[PDB]
Amino acid sequence: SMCIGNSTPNEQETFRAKVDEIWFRLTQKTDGTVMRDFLIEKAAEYFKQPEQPKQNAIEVISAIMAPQEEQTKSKADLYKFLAMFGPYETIMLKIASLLLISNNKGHWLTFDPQDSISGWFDQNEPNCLILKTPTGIRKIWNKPLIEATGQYLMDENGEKYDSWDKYFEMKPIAYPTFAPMHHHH
Repeated sequence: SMCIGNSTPNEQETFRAKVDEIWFRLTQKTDGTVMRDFLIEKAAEYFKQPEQPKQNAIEVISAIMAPQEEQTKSKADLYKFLAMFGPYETIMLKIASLLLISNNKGHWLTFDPQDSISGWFDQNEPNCLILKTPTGIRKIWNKPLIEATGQYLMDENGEKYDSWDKYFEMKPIAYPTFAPMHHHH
């Protein structure tokens, strides 16, 4: 039963209400399904930046909405997509942010799973990125109602972060250090 996590009841319904609104504005249909290309195209137009080429937005979205092979999409697909990188006002910023990190660290991020690092979003709690590192599994939640301008990441303790970059700074994925413990900030 797909639902966003690390979210209060109210936040869940608020977010659910948003998904409904956007799906409807994109498909003029309360539910059902639509051809894959049609959804991605409408979503691109509506989610890209003013100076962002439509084709670019289409390629990005198409890559995130795996599998490529599937021919149609539904509300639950939009729910998943907005859960990972919403709100829509800054969706492309969150994407670039996260995407840039993995591109610089061995490309661990995958939107369609099938030693070393690996990360993906939980299909049943779509705003939750699961990370498989040496020290084990770690979880971090995108807050789908917070624009990339705010603190849109929160952990299991309720500790917010400013951005993906900040979070992976504070908790990245030994070497002889010749400096006293208290020298550390």
